[PDB]
Amino acid sequence: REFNNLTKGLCTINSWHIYGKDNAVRIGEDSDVLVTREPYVSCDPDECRFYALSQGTTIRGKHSNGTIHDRSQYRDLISWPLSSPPTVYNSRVECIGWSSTSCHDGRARMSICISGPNNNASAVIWYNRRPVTEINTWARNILRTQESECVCQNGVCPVVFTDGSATGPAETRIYYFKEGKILKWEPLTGTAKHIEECSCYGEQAGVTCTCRDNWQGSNRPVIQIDPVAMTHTSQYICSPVLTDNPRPNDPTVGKCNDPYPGNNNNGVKGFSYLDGGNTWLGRTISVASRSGYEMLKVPNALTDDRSKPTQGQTIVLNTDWSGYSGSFMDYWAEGECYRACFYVELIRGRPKEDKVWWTSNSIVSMCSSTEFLGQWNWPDGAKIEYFL
Amino acid sequence: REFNNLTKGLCTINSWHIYGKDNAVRIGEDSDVLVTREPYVSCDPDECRFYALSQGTTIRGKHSNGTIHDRSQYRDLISWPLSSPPTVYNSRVECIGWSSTSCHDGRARMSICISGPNNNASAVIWYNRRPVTEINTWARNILRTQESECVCQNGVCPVVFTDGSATGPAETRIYYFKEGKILKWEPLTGTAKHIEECSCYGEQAGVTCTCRDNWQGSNRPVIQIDPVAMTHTSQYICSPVLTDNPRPNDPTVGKCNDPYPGNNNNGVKGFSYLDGGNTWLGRTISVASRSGYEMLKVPNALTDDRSKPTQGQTIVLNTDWSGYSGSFMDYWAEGECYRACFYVELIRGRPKEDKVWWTSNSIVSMCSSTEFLGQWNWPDGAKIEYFL
Amino acid sequence: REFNNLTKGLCTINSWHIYGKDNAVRIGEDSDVLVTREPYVSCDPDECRFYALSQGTTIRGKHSNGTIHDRSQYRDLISWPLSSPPTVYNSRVECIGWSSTSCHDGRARMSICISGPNNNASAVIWYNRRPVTEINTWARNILRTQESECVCQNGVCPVVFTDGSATGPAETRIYYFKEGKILKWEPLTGTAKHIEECSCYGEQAGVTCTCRDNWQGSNRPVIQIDPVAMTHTSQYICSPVLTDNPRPNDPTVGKCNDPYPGNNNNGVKGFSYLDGGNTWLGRTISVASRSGYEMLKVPNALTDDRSKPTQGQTIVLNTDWSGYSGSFMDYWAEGECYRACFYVELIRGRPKEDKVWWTSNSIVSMCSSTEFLGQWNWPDGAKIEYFL
Amino acid sequence: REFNNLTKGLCTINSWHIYGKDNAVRIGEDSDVLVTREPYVSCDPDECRFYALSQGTTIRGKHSNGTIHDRSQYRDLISWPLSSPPTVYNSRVECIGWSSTSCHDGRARMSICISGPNNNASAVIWYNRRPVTEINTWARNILRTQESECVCQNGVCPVVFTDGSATGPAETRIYYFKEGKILKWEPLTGTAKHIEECSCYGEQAGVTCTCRDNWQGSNRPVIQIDPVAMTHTSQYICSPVLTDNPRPNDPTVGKCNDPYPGNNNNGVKGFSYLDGGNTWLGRTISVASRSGYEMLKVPNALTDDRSKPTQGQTIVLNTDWSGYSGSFMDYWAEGECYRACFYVELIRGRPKEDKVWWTSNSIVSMCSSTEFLGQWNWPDGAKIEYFL
Ligand SMILES: *[C@@H]1O[C@H](CO)[C@@H](O[C@@H]2O[C@H](CO)[C@@H](O[C@@H]3O[C@H](CO[C@H]4O[C@H](CO[C@H]5O[C@H](CO)[C@@H](O)[C@H](O)[C@@H]5O[C@H]5O[C@H](CO)[C@@H](O)[C@H](O)[C@@H]5O)[C@@H](O)[C@H](O[C@H]5O[C@H](CO)[C@@H](O)[C@H](O)[C@@H]5O)[C@@H]4O)[C@@H](O)[C@H](O[C@H]4O[C@H](CO)[C@@H](O)[C@H](O)[C@@H]4O[C@H]4O[C@H](CO)[C@@H](O)[C@H](O)[C@@H]4O[C@H]4O[C@H](CO)[C@@H](O)[C@H](O)[C@@H]4O)[C@@H]3O)[C@H](O)[C@H]2NC(C)=O)[C@H](O)[C@H]1NC(C)=O
Ligand SMILES: *[C@@H]1O[C@H](CO)[C@@H](O[C@@H]2O[C@H](CO)[C@@H](O[C@@H]3O[C@H](CO[C@H]4O[C@H](CO[C@H]5O[C@H](CO)[C@@H](O)[C@H](O)[C@@H]5O)[C@@H](O)[C@H](O[C@H]5O[C@H](CO)[C@@H](O)[C@H](O)[C@@H]5O)[C@@H]4O)[C@@H](O)[C@H](O[C@H]4O[C@H](CO)[C@@H](O)[C@H](O)[C@@H]4O[C@H]4O[C@H](CO)[C@@H](O)[C@H](O)[C@@H]4O[C@H]4O[C@H](CO)[C@@H](O)[C@H](O)[C@@H]4O)[C@@H]3O)[C@H](O)[C@H]2NC(C)=O)[C@H](O)[C@H]1NC(C)=O
Ligand SMILES: *[C@@H]1O[C@H](CO)[C@@H](O[C@@H]2O[C@H](CO)[C@@H](O[C@@H]3O[C@H](CO[C@H]4O[C@H](CO[C@H]5O[C@H](CO)[C@@H](O)[C@H](O)[C@@H]5O)[C@@H](O)[C@H](O[C@H]5O[C@H](CO)[C@@H](O)[C@H](O)[C@@H]5O)[C@@H]4O)[C@@H](O)[C@H](O[C@H]4O[C@H](CO)[C@@H](O)[C@H](O)[C@@H]4O[C@H]4O[C@H](CO)[C@@H](O)[C@H](O)[C@@H]4O[C@H]4O[C@H](CO)[C@@H](O)[C@H](O)[C@@H]4O)[C@@H]3O)[C@H](O)[C@H]2NC(C)=O)[C@H](O)[C@H]1NC(C)=O
Ligand SMILES: *[C@@H]1O[C@H](CO)[C@@H](O[C@@H]2O[C@H](CO)[C@@H](O[C@@H]3O[C@H](CO[C@H]4O[C@H](CO[C@H]5O[C@H](CO)[C@@H](O)[C@H](O)[C@@H]5O)[C@@H](O)[C@H](O[C@H]5O[C@H](CO)[C@@H](O)[C@H](O)[C@@H]5O)[C@@H]4O)[C@@H](O)[C@H](O[C@H]4O[C@H](CO)[C@@H](O)[C@H](O)[C@@H]4O[C@H]4O[C@H](CO)[C@@H](O)[C@H](O)[C@@H]4O[C@H]4O[C@H](CO)[C@@H](O)[C@H](O)[C@@H]4O)[C@@H]3O)[C@H](O)[C@H]2NC(C)=O)[C@H](O)[C@H]1NC(C)=O
Ligand SMILES: *[C@@H]1O[C@H](CO)[C@@H](O)[C@H](O)[C@H]1NC(C)=O
Ligand SMILES: *[C@@H]1O[C@H](CO)[C@@H](O)[C@H](O)[C@H]1NC(C)=O
Ligand SMILES: *[C@@H]1O[C@H](CO)[C@@H](O)[C@H](O)[C@H]1NC(C)=O
Ligand SMILES: *[C@@H]1O[C@H](CO)[C@@H](O)[C@H](O)[C@H]1NC(C)=O
Ligand SMILES: [Cl-]
Ligand SMILES: [Cl-]
Ligand SMILES: [Cl-]
Ligand SMILES: [Cl-]
Repeated sequence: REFNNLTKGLCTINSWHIYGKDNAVRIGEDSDVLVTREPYVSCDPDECRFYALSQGTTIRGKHSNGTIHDRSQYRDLISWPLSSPPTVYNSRVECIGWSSTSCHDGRARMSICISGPNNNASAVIWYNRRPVTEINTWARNILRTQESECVCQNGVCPVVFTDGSATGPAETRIYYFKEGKILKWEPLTGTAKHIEECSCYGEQAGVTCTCRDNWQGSNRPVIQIDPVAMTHTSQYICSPVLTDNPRPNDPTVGKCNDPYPGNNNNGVKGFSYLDGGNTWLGRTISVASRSGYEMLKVPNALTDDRSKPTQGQTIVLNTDWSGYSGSFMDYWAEGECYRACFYVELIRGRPKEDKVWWTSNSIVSMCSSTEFLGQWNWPDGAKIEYFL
Repeated sequence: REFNNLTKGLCTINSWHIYGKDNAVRIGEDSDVLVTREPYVSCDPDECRFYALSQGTTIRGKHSNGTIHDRSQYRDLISWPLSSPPTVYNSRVECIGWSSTSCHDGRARMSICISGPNNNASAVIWYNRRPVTEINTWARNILRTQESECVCQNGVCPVVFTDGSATGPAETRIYYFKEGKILKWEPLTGTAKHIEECSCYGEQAGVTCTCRDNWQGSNRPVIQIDPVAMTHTSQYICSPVLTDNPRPNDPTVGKCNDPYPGNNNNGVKGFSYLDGGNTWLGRTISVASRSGYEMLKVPNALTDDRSKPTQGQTIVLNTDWSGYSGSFMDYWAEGECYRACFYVELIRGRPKEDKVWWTSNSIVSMCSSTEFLGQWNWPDGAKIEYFL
Repeated sequence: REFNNLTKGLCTINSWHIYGKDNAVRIGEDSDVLVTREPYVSCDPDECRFYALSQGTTIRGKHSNGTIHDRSQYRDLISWPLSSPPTVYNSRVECIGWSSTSCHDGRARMSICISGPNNNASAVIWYNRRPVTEINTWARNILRTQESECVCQNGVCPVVFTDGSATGPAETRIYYFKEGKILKWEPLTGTAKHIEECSCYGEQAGVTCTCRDNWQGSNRPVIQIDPVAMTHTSQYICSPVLTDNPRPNDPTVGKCNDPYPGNNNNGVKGFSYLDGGNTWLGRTISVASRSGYEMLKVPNALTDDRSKPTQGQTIVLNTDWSGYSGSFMDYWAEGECYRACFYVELIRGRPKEDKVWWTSNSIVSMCSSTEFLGQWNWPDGAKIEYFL
Repeated sequence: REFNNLTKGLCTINSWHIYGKDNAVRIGEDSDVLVTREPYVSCDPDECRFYALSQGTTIRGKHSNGTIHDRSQYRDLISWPLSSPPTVYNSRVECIGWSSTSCHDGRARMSICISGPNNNASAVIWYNRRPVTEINTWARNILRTQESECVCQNGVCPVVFTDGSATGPAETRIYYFKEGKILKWEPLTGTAKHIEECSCYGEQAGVTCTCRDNWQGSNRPVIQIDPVAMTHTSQYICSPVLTDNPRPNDPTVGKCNDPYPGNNNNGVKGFSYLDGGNTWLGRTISVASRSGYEMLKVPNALTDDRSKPTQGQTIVLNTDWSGYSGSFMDYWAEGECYRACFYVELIRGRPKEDKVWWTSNSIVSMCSSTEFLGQWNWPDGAKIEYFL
């Protein structure tokens, strides 16, 4: 009944605890589980759910051949119950498309999916399970959005979109929606430039997004959004603890307003929680492939160009496949602070495991503890040989 | 709690955006999807659902052999969640039969199903999930109805039925129901010479139906119904943009008050939105077979016998199978106008793809935008070789 | 919120219309459909459902081998949505056992199931989904009940049980329940000589049951119950239109107070609607086997020992398998009378089709119309060959 | 809306009636049933459900291979409707891990799952479907809890936890939670210190738990908890009817304050209802294998070291597999007492049936009757040879 306001700060993060795990690929070896990728998690006032882009086929089904491809007519944003797998029978379609975001504002949920050919894509903004607003491509080259949840404050939900070639004229915009309607949009300003796949969280009347720089992948760009003024700033994480993938090795000194020299072609969606001495960064363990995942406590990573880890937690061993990662919180939990959470996408199949013809994932998710908990590791758990 | 009244006009149609798509044939290659045909979409105040006639078997089931046939004791009207497939586990039976319609009046849903042998069929009218009224065949020759949603105003829901020859004069009746009871019926009047499979929508306290003249016409008949006076008139779409299938080639001048000659004893369910300058027609791209689908902006198509397209949008390529098409709208959405929507039945299997022994379909659905959106095309997406 | 009272009479029955049909055997050929038998239908104030005894296995499962047998530890009373099949995934277990009844009193549902070995069986009486009362075997020989719905008036629900052979020591009782608690029971009085598998309906503050006399199968015994006084009477249907199976051929003159001499210790559960000139009897078409099903209008069948048919309706052809049949009505429908309904069990597999190792069924169900509707026939529709 | 208080005593137990049975291994031979072990039952105010630890795979799935192991990253606590099987499509995940407990307080449900490697495990405590509190391992050796439901009084829910090696000996604590927050914990005082797998019930403002001695057991430890004072006592069951497994043969005289001489370390989770002359003990029939199950009425078992059976009931034949057992009650039923219930885990596959590569279970569950009812036996019912 009331729109949520971001009235709390983050809980103290002393470690991370298991929150959700779906075991999708294991279970899908002998049940009707949809092929997916680009998962996330998002909460309503009364429920938290798993989200992803379906490929319009089961994993065992013959149509799973070809699912390495990102964009097709057969994809849809689906949601399903926390830690259940995305099955044909339990998965609810939010909207049709191959790039998405979604968030609840306290009264109802906004979901956004983009569909089309690369040169003629469009977003449809759904609100309360009905289409409300559409937005045509402005740069005619893969209009695309966060692939994780947005965040609202008093009914205003900023969303980050990008359109444009990997090398070409790109334009990133922040749209501000309320009940699925456009209040305002703005082109990206500050020092962060060639941005995508923003992972956002809200606290203390502000939205923080950690993104990916598509021109040089090393230290991540950050957007700080004021949802009342409908303004933003941008910058890079200064810490020499680099969190894109592939990435150079960690130097001694990082960069605050430019990317640290990195590659151009193909980073990874990732996230962080930037909160002074309560700062944690996530990254893949490998510097070159989407393998492993760990969380590192890096006090003042945002502003301190010499900042190094003072604590850590392994999530996924380096001998296991990871993937995209992103932030979410339960903005409707009890208590005096918001508990940081995140998910890691555990990609199985193509290209790394090319004895199968499909690509899919499962999900692991964690939230923060004020305790210093023991750590385990959380693999996907399926055996590729079983699918041969 | 209150009956819906058709108080709004249509939104301006500047383009069509993706609404829903179930990918049912793809998915059903390896999951328990029911064989269907004659699908449609209908909204309740709090939800929109897909509808179709089940064939009482899944697609991989051996009882899928013989499913090209229309009429059997194993068919039922089913609904399921929007953009999900019609599965054995998520499909709710509305009623039993092989010709149907369904609509919600704001307070509850009326569903109608006809069953029986060709010479002894009967309609059962359900309201609030209970049978209320039955109507026996009046001409003993395949009693049949819309195969897409009806429309209500202040509790009054007109429905079009036909009984008699598909290839000659037959007896069409317009029934007016409230709460599943018959308020009145009328025989068809106006200049439409033959009527089947009306596709209807409501606005400004009237219902417009675009139908199929199976006897002689390749232009479509139109019924316009006043649900307050409980009266109707009929004519043809005057436009030389002919919308049945098979059909002759578009002439320069159409016919308003008689069927456009050239093709007899055949046709396909279709629809249009006939709103002055805001008029759009749907059709198969091919003139010979149920392949492709396009929307064409044809100002005043209803009344103007020389009207040609001023804009268009491809929905399904002519290299892909289409099928029936129909109109629906969400009469309980927010805003100041009703947004026009339609679906296209994407038929797969027999008779065009006769290496399988079944006939089934998937659904694609679109709604109007006030923007000028980029177009995609939306095939069924399944590979027939996978079913062999 | 209020207990239902039986305040209406029966609608005029001029024909029967299709109500529900699950096509369960067809569908279960390639989906996870539970093996069942002894089905029925029962309504809540807001929903009608299908009920049956599960066999704790799917049809295609290897444990379907041996499901000809009636009594095992793996059976339960399950309910599921009208006209869906009983699947693993959608079936709700009401209670455990191999004989059942169930009814709603207007405030909550009572369900009764019996389990045990033949010499030591017991009923558990559940109300509002919790067990309330239990009753031990009184004759130590297959304590058993209706296998169709009971009927309630002002919260009193009579239920007929039997315990004992058709030979040895044996006793039928009518228990009167309120909120699952025993008010009173009575041993069978009247001219009915043995009794099982009663099929009941309510009207004008009375419950009429048509039962099965398993010593001699010809004309059916009938129990008439006053749920206010909690007393009853019994007699036989006088009509020479005989309705059990196996049965002798129809004579000229029937018997009112004894069975017309019939096939010994064999039977089928059946039903009738007894209402003067508005009397209809159901029966198998075959006099030898559970084959075909018809409805016959036999005015004053209860009291007129020469009454023959004035009207009829074929439900299942004699070249198709039938089974148990029973009565139910929607006591919470709109209008001024109760509409008579029935179901027929369509038994497939053993013993009549022994190339499969299983026994299961599907359901067809009809309700009365005041119109004279055309007739179809409603076979199960599965092909046994497909299961080989 | 209110916290439940334990204001009632136990009903008189004169026999046990069938309550629920899921037939999970039978059904799962040909449907998507999840592999489980460590089941139990727990009620909310409006529903009772089955619970267990999933193994993150179906039984027919290839990942069922290896499911003899207890502790993996692929386990979760799931719940599903009473007497349905735990399927991929109807199981709801409560939390992730490999040891659990769950209970409702009248207002919401608390669920505790522990995960981690043997030396670094942690509990997350969920309340109203959100994580609230975490507890790290205190002895670094398989932190572990009840594996059946907890009981609440006025919002306070005691839970027993164990950490430590069985040869340590191990340490036990009682935590007292309210709304998922720790009110208090205390170490095990008294005569029984080496305790695990507590099965609890509530009555007359106190909680009684029957457990497994992990040091030197035969007879079972008992903890009596006062949830208001948040204090406890401990002793052993004096009776010479020994209810662990393996165990020596029943002696004439038992032991109240020390374990009866028997096995080293290993045992089985079990339960009792200790209520003076209305006292019943559960045990496996077999002295050495998890085979069979029986209830024995053993007056004053708790306090009388010569007490022997005055009445019994076979639940599972000795020639059939059993497993864990535990107590639960419906604290929200009608009437003046709480009705004692329990479940038995029916283990199939490894180690006993090693011709399959998996280990799973089904459930049978019973509630007490004040009647003297006939007994049956309730096997799992699956044929292993079907799975080969
Ligand atoms: C990103 O996405 C974008 C958004 O989707 C996409 O843009 C869209 O592109 C599509 C594909 O091009 C466009 O869709 C087409 O729209 C056409 C209509 O629009 C054009 O034409 C009209 C009208 O033109 C007449 O009128 C004007 C005004 O007087 C004259 O100036 C013209 O010369 C012309 O006059 C002729 O016709 C008159 C009667 O109309 C006669 O009186 C006269 O004498 C002449 O003969 C113009 O208004 C339009 O201009 C406006 O928009 C354009 C952009 O498109 C601007 O450049 C311009 O400045 C204006 O703003 C425009 O030119 C449809 O006609 C077209 O559909 C036909 O073609 C397809 C095949 O392509 C057929 O499938 C379809 O059936 C239609 O053709 C059949 O039917 C007609 C009618 O009977 C027949 O004449 C024709 O021969 C053909 O018949 C044959 O096939 C039939 C089918 O099988 C069969 O049944 C018959 O029997 C027969 O065999 C199509 O829908 C779409 O609108 C664009 N949308 C927008 C918003 O721009 C963009 O491309 C995307 N980007 C990328 C990179 O992909
Ligand atoms: C049960 O569970 C618990 C709870 O989880 C387990 O305890 C946890 O154990 C893990 C594993 O050890 C710890 O994670 C590591 O944390 C460290 C940070 O902590 C260390 O450093 C702190 C800071 O030191 C600085 O300050 C001090 C004084 O101020 C000064 O002395 C020092 O020199 C420096 O200036 C120390 O404060 C801290 O000490 C404290 O904690 C100790 C226990 O951890 C305790 O003994 C102490 O007494 C004290 O209280 C401690 O020394 C992270 O640095 C580390 O992360 C690095 O290592 C992992 C591999 O382990 C790697 O994957 C990470 O990426 C990272 O290393 C890379 O990045 C570095 C930064 O650039 C770079 O230097 C490295 O060369 C390396 O980079 C290379 O690889 C990366 C990745 O591939 C690549 O990108 C690069 O380019 C390059 O090739 C871990 O996160 C947990 O914190 C700890 N938790 C707790 C609460 O204790 C416990 O072990 C479990 N028990 C059992 C039995 O198993
Ligand atoms: C479209 O749909 C419509 C609607 O469904 C279809 O029309 C329906 O058609 C069916 C099929 O014919 C009819 O069902 C049969 O009904 C008759 C009863 O109606 C007839 O008899 C009435 C009574 O006659 C008596 O009284 C009158 C005066 O009252 C007197 O004149 C007369 O001489 C006699 O003494 C007549 O009133 C009635 O006439 C009326 O209706 C006619 C329409 O039918 C109309 O033309 C007339 O103008 C008039 O208005 C009519 O003549 C049932 O008797 C019959 O049931 C018997 O036969 C079937 C086989 O068809 C069998 O399965 C039944 O069990 C039963 O016969 C067995 O039992 C008898 C009693 O013991 C016994 O005598 C028989 O020998 C036989 O016994 C053997 O078999 C059984 C079973 O296996 C075994 O147990 C025994 O031992 C033994 O071996 C049918 O139910 C419908 O009533 C009719 N509905 C309507 C509204 O019309 C229409 O056909 C469809 N259209 C198309 C084109 O397909
Ligand atoms: C229809 O269903 C109904 C209802 O369910 C069926 O009726 C039920 O029938 C069963 C099976 O008979 C009964 O269960 C048994 O109950 C007895 C307890 O009752 C007996 O003992 C009572 C007390 O006896 C003592 O006191 C009296 C004086 O008070 C003294 O005289 C006597 O010598 C003794 O010292 C008697 O009061 C009681 O009699 C009453 O009831 C009778 C009917 O049962 C009736 O005839 C009488 O007139 C009177 O009314 C009765 O005789 C349990 O003891 C028994 O459980 C033991 O036996 C089973 C094997 O069957 C075993 O599995 C159990 O563990 C247990 O035996 C083990 O433990 C003992 C204790 O330590 C030990 O001493 C045993 O040697 C044995 O130990 C061995 O095995 C275990 C496990 O493997 C192992 O751990 C040890 O190390 C060792 O190796 C049964 O539970 C039901 O109570 C009864 N219910 C009712 C209401 O009647 C009916 O039969 C069904 N009808 C049909 C047709 O099927
Ligand atoms: C939320 O915060 C805004 C400030 O921008 C305030 O106007 C609004 O009243 C607050 N919403 C409530 C009362 O929940
Ligand atoms: C709907 O419109 C009718 C007139 O056609 C009017 O009488 C009725 O009051 C309206 N329904 C409501 C209550 O919205
Ligand atoms: C039902 O009938 C009884 C009398 O037999 C009456 O007292 C009771 O209140 C009635 N229930 C209603 C009004 O629904
Ligand atoms: C439950 O009992 C407690 C005693 O600890 C009491 O204080 C509280 O008021 C009771 N709550 C109720 C009435 O539900
Ligand atoms: Cl592998
Ligand atoms: Cl193909
Ligand atoms: Cl057959
Ligand atoms: Cl076996």
